[PDB]
Amino acid sequence: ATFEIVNRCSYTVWAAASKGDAALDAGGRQLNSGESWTINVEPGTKGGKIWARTDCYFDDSGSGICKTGDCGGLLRCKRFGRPPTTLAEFSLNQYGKDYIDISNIKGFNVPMDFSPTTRGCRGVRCAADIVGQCPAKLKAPGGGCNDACTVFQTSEYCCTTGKCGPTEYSRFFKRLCPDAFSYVLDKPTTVTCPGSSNYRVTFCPTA
Repeated sequence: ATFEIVNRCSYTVWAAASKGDAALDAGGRQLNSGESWTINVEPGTKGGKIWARTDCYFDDSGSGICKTGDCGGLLRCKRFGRPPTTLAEFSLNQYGKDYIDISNIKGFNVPMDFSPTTRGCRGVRCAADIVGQCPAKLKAPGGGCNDACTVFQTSEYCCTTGKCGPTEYSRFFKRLCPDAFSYVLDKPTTVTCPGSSNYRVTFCPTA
């Protein structure tokens, strides 16, 4: 499947793509403002994620650090990134269908639209200014808006027992972005697409 990743933000981002124990495609690449990078993701990929990283420095071997979404200091991500990270999430060819969503469960760093480029389903978007409006206690000094699990490490925010409810913090993300997951047991905002659709992830789709 192809995913065209487009950076419409006015700042550089380093895109990242992983399924948690492996890179998808090259795993990561710099996108200056306006650049597009098309990756190929193997059919059947389960639990894949794409995100942006901000304020990265890499040396000549692809090693360094990012202020958000850093994946073990690598340019080419093999693992998931450090919160806060707005997440484009997808499982492809799952019994004939693809499933996509956007999640704020690991916080928010960069606004995002995640849409099919082929027929048969709708896209999802969380493009509100969550960093500017971020509650004081969730603000990440490194940049971005942390989820409450990351900040407070309770069973309630982290849904560790499988039995959690919405919270004042989850409701803030859900208020600014109704179409994204705000906590682990949020009412699903997953979209079912035909098996083997292709997609575009656009950072800053409205700024």
